[PDB]
Amino acid sequence: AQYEDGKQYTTLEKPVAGAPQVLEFFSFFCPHCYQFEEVLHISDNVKKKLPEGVKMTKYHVNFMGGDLGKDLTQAWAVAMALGVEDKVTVPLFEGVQKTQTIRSASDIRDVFINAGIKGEEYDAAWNSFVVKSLVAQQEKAAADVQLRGVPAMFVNGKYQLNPQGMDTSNMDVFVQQYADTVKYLSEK
Repeated sequence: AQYEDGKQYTTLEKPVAGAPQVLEFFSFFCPHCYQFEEVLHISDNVKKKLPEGVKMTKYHVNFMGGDLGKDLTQAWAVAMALGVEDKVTVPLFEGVQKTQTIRSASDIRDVFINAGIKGEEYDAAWNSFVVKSLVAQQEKAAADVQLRGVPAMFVNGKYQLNPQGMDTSNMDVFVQQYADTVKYLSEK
């Protein structure tokens, strides 16, 4: 057919109950993730094509970058709790991968400050139980799908995007194939 299991997507032999409708995993250490976000704008083009009523979720992962990797998962929980994802995503990606000026939890914090989040507000969030549970949620979602690489996207805890079964000659075409595939899977 046009969309084939094993080609543009795979099916989880072990489906995950109660999963978010569209769930994306990434790491700020992840070079393809930088491309996805900063160059391809995958998350955004997927949104543009999703049906009525389907929300997207994006989680950070621990398994890249060691200690700073875990700090970034906690900062992303802070970003989600404060709703400032669209203000820190670019400076966090460039800080880790472009300028390489993020080397510590303090440097991560600087990005939020520079983005206009008050220190007292950032510190309160960082240390909060609501952020701890949001860290736990990110960790659980990754564990539920046995996640060992990013970027990754899952639809309804049943399907996993398979971008390798796509052409990259033209960047624009790949992004839309990716987005169209997510829409197809959502409507399944």
